[PDB]
Amino acid sequence: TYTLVWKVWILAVTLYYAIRIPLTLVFPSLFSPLLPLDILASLALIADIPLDLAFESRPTLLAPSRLPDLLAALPLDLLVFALHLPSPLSLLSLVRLLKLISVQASATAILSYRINPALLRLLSLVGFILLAAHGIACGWMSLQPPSENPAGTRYLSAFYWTITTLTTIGYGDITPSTPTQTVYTIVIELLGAAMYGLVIGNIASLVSKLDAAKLLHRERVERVTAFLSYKRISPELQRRIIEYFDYLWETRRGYEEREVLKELPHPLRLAVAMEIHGDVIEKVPLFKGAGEEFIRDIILHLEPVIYGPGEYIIRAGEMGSDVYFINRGSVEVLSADEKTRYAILSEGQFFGEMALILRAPRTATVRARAFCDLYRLDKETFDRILSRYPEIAAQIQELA
Amino acid sequence: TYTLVWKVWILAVTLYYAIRIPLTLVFPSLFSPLLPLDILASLALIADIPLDLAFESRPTLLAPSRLPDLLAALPLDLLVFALHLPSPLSLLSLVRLLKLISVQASATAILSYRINPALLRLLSLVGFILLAAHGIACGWMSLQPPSENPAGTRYLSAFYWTITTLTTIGYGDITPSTPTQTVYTIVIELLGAAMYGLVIGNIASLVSKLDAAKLLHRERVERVTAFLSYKRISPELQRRIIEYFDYLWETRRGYEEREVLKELPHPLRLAVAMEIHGDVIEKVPLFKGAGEEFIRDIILHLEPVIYGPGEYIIRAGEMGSDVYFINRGSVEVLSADEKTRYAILSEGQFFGEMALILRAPRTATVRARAFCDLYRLDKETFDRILSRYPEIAAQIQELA
Amino acid sequence: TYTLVWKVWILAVTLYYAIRIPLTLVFPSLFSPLLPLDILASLALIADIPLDLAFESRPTLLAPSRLPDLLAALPLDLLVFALHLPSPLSLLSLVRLLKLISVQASATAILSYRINPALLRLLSLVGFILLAAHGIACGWMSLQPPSENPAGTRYLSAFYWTITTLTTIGYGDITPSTPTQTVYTIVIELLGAAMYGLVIGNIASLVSKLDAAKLLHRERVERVTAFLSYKRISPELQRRIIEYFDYLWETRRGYEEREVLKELPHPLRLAVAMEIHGDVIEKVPLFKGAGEEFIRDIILHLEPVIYGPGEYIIRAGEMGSDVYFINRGSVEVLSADEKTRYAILSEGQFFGEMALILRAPRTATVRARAFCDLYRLDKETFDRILSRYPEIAAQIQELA
Amino acid sequence: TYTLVWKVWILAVTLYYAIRIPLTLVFPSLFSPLLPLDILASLALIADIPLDLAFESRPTLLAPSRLPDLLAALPLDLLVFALHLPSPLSLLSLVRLLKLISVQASATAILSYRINPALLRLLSLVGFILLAAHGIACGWMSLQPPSENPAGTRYLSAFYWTITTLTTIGYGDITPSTPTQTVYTIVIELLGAAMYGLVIGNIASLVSKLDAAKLLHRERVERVTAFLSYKRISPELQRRIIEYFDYLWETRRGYEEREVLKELPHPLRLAVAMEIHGDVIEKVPLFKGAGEEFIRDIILHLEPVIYGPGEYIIRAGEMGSDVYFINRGSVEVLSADEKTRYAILSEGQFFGEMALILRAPRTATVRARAFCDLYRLDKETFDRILSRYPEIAAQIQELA
Ligand SMILES: Nc1ncnc2c1ncn2[C@@H]1O[C@@H]2COP(=O)(O)O[C@H]2[C@H]1O
Ligand SMILES: Nc1ncnc2c1ncn2[C@@H]1O[C@@H]2COP(=O)(O)O[C@H]2[C@H]1O
Ligand SMILES: Nc1ncnc2c1ncn2[C@@H]1O[C@@H]2COP(=O)(O)O[C@H]2[C@H]1O
Ligand SMILES: Nc1ncnc2c1ncn2[C@@H]1O[C@@H]2COP(=O)(O)O[C@H]2[C@H]1O
Repeated sequence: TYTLVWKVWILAVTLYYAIRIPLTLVFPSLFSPLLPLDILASLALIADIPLDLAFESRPTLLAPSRLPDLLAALPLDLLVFALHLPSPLSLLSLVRLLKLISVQASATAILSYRINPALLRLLSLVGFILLAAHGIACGWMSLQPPSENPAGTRYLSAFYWTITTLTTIGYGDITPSTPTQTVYTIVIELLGAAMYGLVIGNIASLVSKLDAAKLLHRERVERVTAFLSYKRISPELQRRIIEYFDYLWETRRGYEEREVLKELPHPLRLAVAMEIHGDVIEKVPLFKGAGEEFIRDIILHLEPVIYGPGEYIIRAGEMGSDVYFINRGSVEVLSADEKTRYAILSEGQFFGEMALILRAPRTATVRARAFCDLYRLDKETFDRILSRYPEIAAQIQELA
Repeated sequence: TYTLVWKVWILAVTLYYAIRIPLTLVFPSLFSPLLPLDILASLALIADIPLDLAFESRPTLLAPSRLPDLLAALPLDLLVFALHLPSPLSLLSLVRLLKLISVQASATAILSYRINPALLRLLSLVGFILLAAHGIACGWMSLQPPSENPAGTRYLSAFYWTITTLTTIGYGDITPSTPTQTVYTIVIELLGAAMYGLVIGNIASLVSKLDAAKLLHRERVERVTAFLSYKRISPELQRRIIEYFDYLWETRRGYEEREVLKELPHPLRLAVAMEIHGDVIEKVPLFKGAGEEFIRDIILHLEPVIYGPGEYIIRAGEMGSDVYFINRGSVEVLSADEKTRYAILSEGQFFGEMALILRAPRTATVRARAFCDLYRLDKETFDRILSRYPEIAAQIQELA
Repeated sequence: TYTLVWKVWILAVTLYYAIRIPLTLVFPSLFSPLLPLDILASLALIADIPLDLAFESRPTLLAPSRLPDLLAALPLDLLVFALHLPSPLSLLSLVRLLKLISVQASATAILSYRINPALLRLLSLVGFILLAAHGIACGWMSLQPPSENPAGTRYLSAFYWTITTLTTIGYGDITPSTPTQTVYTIVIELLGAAMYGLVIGNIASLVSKLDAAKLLHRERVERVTAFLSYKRISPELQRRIIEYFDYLWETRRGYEEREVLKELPHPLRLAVAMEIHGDVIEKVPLFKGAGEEFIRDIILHLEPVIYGPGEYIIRAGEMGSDVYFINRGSVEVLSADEKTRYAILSEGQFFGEMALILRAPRTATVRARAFCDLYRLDKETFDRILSRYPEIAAQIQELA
Repeated sequence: TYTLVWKVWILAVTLYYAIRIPLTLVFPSLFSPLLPLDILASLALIADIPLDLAFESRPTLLAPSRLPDLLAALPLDLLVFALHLPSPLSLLSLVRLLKLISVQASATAILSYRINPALLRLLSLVGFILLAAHGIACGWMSLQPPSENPAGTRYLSAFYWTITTLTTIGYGDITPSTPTQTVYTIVIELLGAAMYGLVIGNIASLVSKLDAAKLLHRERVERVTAFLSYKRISPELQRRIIEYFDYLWETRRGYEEREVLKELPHPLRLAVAMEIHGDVIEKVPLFKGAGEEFIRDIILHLEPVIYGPGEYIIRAGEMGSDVYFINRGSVEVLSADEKTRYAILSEGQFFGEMALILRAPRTATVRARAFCDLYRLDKETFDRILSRYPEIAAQIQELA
């Protein structure tokens, strides 16, 4: 979109002015050579203040917002330079630099999504500090005694001084020699201390948030381990729990499915649940013929559970009541004595369907081959769901 | 209220003393010219210590509170200056400056609401640092060898030194030349390091809290996106969820209605719910004649839900049971084959009323035109509510 | 307890050694004058390593813990000073200073309750930095060329240099002149940068936690206000909600009773609930004769609710079901037309008792005079409680 | 595993290059003496870029990942040194140093578990800063005027300058004398300010997280104490609650069992619950003969509760319904008048079994000897469990 290109162009124009205005205040002879750009740049500025009125909600000129735009659109710089009027009034040429805050707001709004906000604020602060350093170096030159030194070396020395002061390094090889330079130095010292404190605070804020997920996982694991140590839990079970948390981190950054899915609204939660359990519940022979309404109601009630390697999901002879769907990993179905393996079931398969229709003991043992992500449906909830689908209840009773 | 103006006046008086007392300790000749203000200022102080006793709960003189007020109300400064007594005892003139902490407490209490507390602490620290810098410059002058330099240049040099030290820039063009100046320099170096660390910590605390809502939204979105990536969700559904979160941010800063309304007490929650659902439930033909008690009970149980563009709220033939109220956005009511559009419903309208009275299949499909903020009422909860209003139950049964 | 006094004495002894050992390494002549204290101090140290074995669980000598104690109990300093052996081996005299970490652990454990842990860590760091500054000044003197300067001025200059370096101020009036002094300066510069970064981090951590309750209240209020602004809530209701939050802050720091009471175990929660509702439920005529078991069961189920000024708690003719207990504030009981006031009820009184026994409409309107802290008991929960006390149910039915 | 040893070897090789390359750029004569190591080191690098392809998922050469590895595997350094080609093109020899970020990633991945991530980032930053300081000192030497000074003293002076600048101490005894040195100084000043801000931010982040559990406990206790102070709770009950929180901290760091056990999945939660309640529920005479299924169902529903010293768990004559299992601490069973002690029960014992079968009043009072960790089973939940085990219900009814 060309409007963003216009905003980038105005970024360039305001940077042009932030560079040129103090550098022209210290070197008046620089005015006329760059005059054809100045009229070009100022025109662009007068082009902007009516433009964004068509985008602010895609005319509150009396509000504090849009005040720096119009205040910085006045051709004060041209008049000040042309009139060669005295410096104490010439300083009003800087009023155009108030466009900087509006340009910062625009850049923040057009980079508010691709860039971390803390990093965006840090980068904006760094750019502002570089521009302020340029301005402060120009002021330092303006207070320096006249000399035959080339303008480039003068600017280099002033920028060296201002960087030495703002960074608080303070070599002191360049120091104020006059009372006005001393007052200016005091002001710049306070400003540099504030700017460097802002830099440090922004960096601290940025870096304190980097490992949020990993630090949350670590605090969770330490809490659990300390509590289990208090309860005198044996180290084997503690090792199994530690490796469970290792699995949870390496697979899904320690996030709980139960808590993540609550952050979605019901239509999106239903879409996600239908996506994850794709055809796994619509391939079950118990309710192949069921309507999609019953399928949706079943899908919304599946509870995620993770079983570790070798953990028993079902033991033969237990008065079980739950059916399980394998979302990831694999399980072995074993005899009641576990001396022989009836089957291996893998991702996309299911077991325990008999518990939903009958109330009989479990036919065979089920044991996880490794870390299995499974979904559990309780017969209590299955009956609750059947309570509102009499046709499906009749179908399943006929099957039973 | 004039009491706040009195507190501002005492702010001015304590700033007057914090400036004058060390500057008089270094320039005794400054005493008499400002004497008519001093008696004016000290009187104001003796006017204060009985005054706030009428406001402290709107007389605990033995408590640590109100101790700095009375301790700083003693006319020690006048006696010390008048007696021209020796400097080691003259330093007791500074006891009046203990009013500063009480004035800071007062300013914090009268600006505790309009101003962010972290920013308020930062500003108080900055003011304290400026006053301390003035005092330290006065001490530096007090340890300097006598000279014919004008008092203004002496103060400027001392303030330059103390600012250079406190900001930790340390040019070193002004350095202690005597052992007493060296001890003073060491003390001031430690104090300046502590003050600048306090400044940096306050700035870091302030800036780490700026984007709390945006950072919470970002961490939520990253958690959800990472989890959906683990579940191998298709990118179309991920895009729909991302645009849902974009809508949630751009409309309501990512806040959950369900969680915001829990932070209000029941009377205020009821007032808010009655305000939002204004006449939308009192215009429904199903219960036009119902009493306001039933209306309130219904209003408290409406559940907010957001549907994205093109999402199906109701599909024809479904065994639906919920009525929906459109709080924002618009929906289209479509035929069972969706090849024709029966109607468009907008903000303030409702659909699905038949499900509450009957138990019949849905007559027509309902699909969101865009992001719709809707309120859902389940027939289970509607029946729960009807259980306590037999007259309304009879009315609705007669309608059915 | 005298054991804490012993630990304070050993604090004094370890500070004595941390001062003396480097100062004796630079001034050997200081050894013999303080020898009678040294044997006194070292004896105290050899007295400690068997003592705390009786307190460590109120003998794991092979563990890393208690290793610095025994390692710092060896009389190495006495031998090094007496042998006047060469400096590269004389540096082993510093091994006694390893008592510092054990003394820091002891001080942290005996001040872990009266003092904020972050402030405790900051103070420990500051003390360690002062001791390290003393040691570094001694090293700087040890690398300085011999001179006739008095020892006091030499120490003052070295301490000035080390404070100037550690605080990163860096005047540079004292600088290394030799390669060994340059290497030492580099090491001390890195150490000072690390120490000052530690100071800044500790201060930032301390100050970022100061206003936790106030910042939580502010973020809550901003969230609620922003959400209500999105919902287009009228400014009058917003003002009422703002003043409700103001009341909540000024009374109880914004804490929710419902959430605070969940942080207590059941016996303590019951004790607190019995304390708050003291005789208010045991004075009700409905169940004066009830046993204390029923009283406890009733007391555990009272729900706190806050009503704002002028809010209607009960309106005449409503099909109400709740009884209310006034814990603070006062309410007015008014006629059905509100044109006359039947009564005013205050702290410790109750209203709405008829709703529990009968099912009749409310006899009169109840309206809050100001912010009232009330407790609500629902007839549904009252019936649940009566279900387990048949005698009390019979009593209340006889009353009805 | 030898692969980790290979990664450590490549750590050594990349450190070798990061040291040698700039030091050879400033001292070309250093090239040939270390040439037999260079060919040895570069070979190792060309050995790596095919190796990790077998481990990246235990070949995406077009991705940004693995780009620095191949870019840093080119023998550019050998050619640049052998060709003695001009310095502006010789600077390309540094391209090999891009191996540093890959080595940092590898070290982070192989130390991501034993080391706190914040501390790991801080240590990596410190190492990077030391290497950068070496490089910057080499650049400073490269811009220095030729002199007869020994290379060691030149390097020492350059390293002194760069450490003085990066730490922001800034003595200023060594300062740029030429415009190119001034530009280099400005760049290094900005880089050092950024690096020191990074150090401070990392330290602040690290130290702000140290006392997370203790600070959470303190904020909990302050919240509870403030709320109880508002409710005008008597100081005796407040003292009992404070000592309860002291017990909770000293035993289990203030963690709630109810919340810790929710962070485990159902199989691990069941394993932990079976471990804690080991034989305590399988020794009860009420259900000695019960199957392990009923035992598991009972075990999952035990609620933890802590009773303070002297607190009454059961009072004689109460219409109680709960059985209690002593996990830690001890209780006394006392007569109805409490004038005699029937028994003392300790860890691993139980009381209140009669309430589960009968509905009779409590036979005797039970009072905690000290802080008791107990588990409560309610008859309501016991009946819920019995509802699914008819055989056990028949057994317990026969016992009753
Ligand atoms: N031969 C088999 N092959 C595969 N799965 C089986 C086999 N026998 C039993 N199962 C599954 O093992 C489950 C154990 O619990 P159920 O008896 O409830 O339901 C059983 C089936 O889902
Ligand atoms: N012609 C129509 N115009 C507007 N709304 C309709 C029309 N026909 C059906 N509806 C609404 O569409 C809803 C679909 O669900 P119901 O059958 O429960 O209730 C239906 C009405 O609320
Ligand atoms: N004359 C009165 N004086 C005090 N309280 C009253 C009076 N009349 C009614 N009430 C109280 O007002 C309440 C309004 O609700 P109820 O009818 O449930 O119960 C009523 C009593 O608790
Ligand atoms: N003599 C006793 N010795 C040990 N425990 C007892 C004794 N008498 C009663 N109890 C226990 O005290 C409990 C008090 O509550 P119950 O009557 O429910 O169950 C009682 C038994 O568990």
